[PDB]
Amino acid sequence: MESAIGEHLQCPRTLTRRVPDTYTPPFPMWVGRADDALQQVVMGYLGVQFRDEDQRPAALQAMRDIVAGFDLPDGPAHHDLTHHIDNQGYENLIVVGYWKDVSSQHRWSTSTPIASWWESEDRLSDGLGFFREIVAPRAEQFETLYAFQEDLPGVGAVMDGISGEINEHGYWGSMRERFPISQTDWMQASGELRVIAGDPAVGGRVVVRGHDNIALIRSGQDWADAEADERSLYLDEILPTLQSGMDFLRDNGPAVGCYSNRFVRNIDIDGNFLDLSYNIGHWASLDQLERWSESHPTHLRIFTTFFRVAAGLSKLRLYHEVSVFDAADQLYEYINCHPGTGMLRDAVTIAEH
Amino acid sequence: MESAIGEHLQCPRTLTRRVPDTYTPPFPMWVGRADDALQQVVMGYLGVQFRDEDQRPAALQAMRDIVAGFDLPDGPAHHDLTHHIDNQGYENLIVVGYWKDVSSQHRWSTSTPIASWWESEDRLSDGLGFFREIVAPRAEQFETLYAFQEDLPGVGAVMDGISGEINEHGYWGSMRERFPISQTDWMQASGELRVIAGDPAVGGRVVVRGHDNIALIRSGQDWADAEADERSLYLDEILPTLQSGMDFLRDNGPAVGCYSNRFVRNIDIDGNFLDLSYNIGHWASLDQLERWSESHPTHLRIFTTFFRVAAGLSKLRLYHEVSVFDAADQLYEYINCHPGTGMLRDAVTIAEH
Ligand code: HEM
Ligand code: HEM
Repeated sequence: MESAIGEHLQCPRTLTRRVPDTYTPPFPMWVGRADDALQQVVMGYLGVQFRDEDQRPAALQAMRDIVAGFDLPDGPAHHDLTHHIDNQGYENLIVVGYWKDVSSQHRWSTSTPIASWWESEDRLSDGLGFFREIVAPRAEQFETLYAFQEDLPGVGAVMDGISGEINEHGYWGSMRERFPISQTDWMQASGELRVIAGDPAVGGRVVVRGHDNIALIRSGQDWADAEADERSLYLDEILPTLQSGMDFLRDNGPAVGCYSNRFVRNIDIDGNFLDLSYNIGHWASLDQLERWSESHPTHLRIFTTFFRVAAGLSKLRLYHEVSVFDAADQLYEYINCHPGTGMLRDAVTIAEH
Repeated sequence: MESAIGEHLQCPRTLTRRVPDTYTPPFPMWVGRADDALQQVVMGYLGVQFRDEDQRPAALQAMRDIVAGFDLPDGPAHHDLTHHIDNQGYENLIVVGYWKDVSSQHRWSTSTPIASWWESEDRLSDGLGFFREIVAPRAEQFETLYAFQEDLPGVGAVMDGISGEINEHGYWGSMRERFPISQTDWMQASGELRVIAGDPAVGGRVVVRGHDNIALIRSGQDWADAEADERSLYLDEILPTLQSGMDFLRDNGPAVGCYSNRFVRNIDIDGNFLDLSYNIGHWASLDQLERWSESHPTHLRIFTTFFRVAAGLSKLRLYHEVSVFDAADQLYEYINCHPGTGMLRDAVTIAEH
């Protein structure tokens, strides 16, 4: 069978898999492929936060501004827009942009129209919350998994195409084995999530730096093309358990090592919901994410259902992308956001270490 | 922390674990310890099978006769007695013996009083079924896991003592990592379970050989010293889900790679039940056992509950031992057993290969 690891990224092993070579997965799954040209991607999550109804027009307008900024030279190759309400009652609009290289994202982010907007004093006077959570995993530092072959969402949309059926899935620990770097590296977490400028308690501008091997999961659900019966199976039998799991991580993050958990719903440019959703989960380690997925009743509750429906699962599209990053490849920046927003919640303030 | 792998069995690695070095288990577990004098053990499961109530006196006498032979020179260091009814409605008395070396067991089975009994014409005329399922894993080819420290049952009883709290548990794949041979060997199954003499369809004497890396699990439950409330917890909450899982493996073996599944209850020399039970499961590969344990609803259910009750578990005793064997280190013998008994069910017949 094909390997999840791109051919050019395969190397002599110092670390090995947990399954013998005779292993065959019990159902088909696929991964994103890209050739040697793709060395490091950028995933830029750009947010707008508000709580009061009277702020919605401005918030939607700001989102429209960000989206228009993407049509400028060196904008992302792909993007999508989502909405969610956090556990503080704040509505969050997030535009996720995907770039195929670090330098293009850097040229874009520092270009006059983009940088002037971000650095403007008007960002403080808007009354809105703004955030940029921008992370840049190397090709060896992310994995993808799709229960379908076409029209790849997220980072798969900027990769070169789709694989054949892959070997490394269907067992706990398979995710890790899909990271090309797992051939040689433990992806061990070290360091702390640190505030390097500002104070979450004061609001205004706050800058948080990530630590080595924070993991980010985007795990998605797409029921936009499902027929009535499959819609009901997802909405009545799968979603409740997924929602329970997302609520848990959202409200018990520090206990399990989840710095931030968002369960978001895709929207159009005007804020109308689309029938796609995903988790955006930032984790203190890859192994903590492994521990939760393989042992918590919620994900286990969630998980067997897929194994049952996989055979006939007909139009529901499920997938995830998981990434790890060097400390230097993560930037989490906040303007006038509540102190529980994203990486503000668990970050250690200038005195807390 | 202490390793599950005995000091003398630790070697330069070629295969690695699936957790980073910083891993710490969420609750304490312990393992059997033995020094380099324990190179290879023999596990001998000796059975008497019957269905008609009128056969019970003769069956119990047979079991007593077998146990008496255990008291002879080179008899096993430890033994215990169990009863179960199989899915064909036959009652099975099984005495399991553990020897600390291969040569003692061979000397025992070739000794006249033992050899003349097994080769006797009385075995065919008795009307009872008899079996011998004898396997001999090296110290590197079995692992133990105990949720307690005192009074080890099964193979732990022939080992030297108990370890401290061990690192290698609390995650899927931890069983594999407790096998000392996992430092170097995949324990990949090859070959087939095969009849080398006789025919299961006709009864009489049938002899079956195993293949490379057949796995044997003994997973046990001991509630003898639990007080009323904790007894209720096991009998009302844990046991029904355990029973469900055992029924599944008993009746759906071929589909999951389980050659034989028995859920047995300990008995005294007279046939009276004791408050201890275990699974005896023979599997086509260690990895098939891994897959079932980490994915099947029933095991995932009881897994759930142990993690929640582990902090307050006081008298309930849960453990397992799992072994893998070289092809040559197994022998499965049957006299007048029904054709679904143990290895008889899935063995390739002489007319088939
Ligand atoms: C209701 C939607 C979901 C379903 C049906 C589901 C089901 C599954 C299935 C079947 C697998 C095994 C994939 C394979 O290798 O074949 C898996 C793996 C995984 N899931 Fe989910 N999942 C869902 C949502 C999520 C979410 C929101 C998270 C966020 C924490 C998550 C985290 C994980 C992780 C980290 C793995 C990797 C397990 C490993 O290989 O070690 N899942 N999920
Ligand atoms: C009262 C009954 C049982 C309970 C409460 C239970 C619970 C658990 C728990 C909590 C673990 C993880 C242990 C650790 O590493 O800390 C485990 C592992 C395991 N159990 Fe059970 N179990 C039971 C019976 C059984 C039976 C009858 C089987 C036979 C198929 C079985 C097969 C396994 C296997 C193969 C593992 C190793 C998983 C791995 O490390 O890859 N269990 N069980």
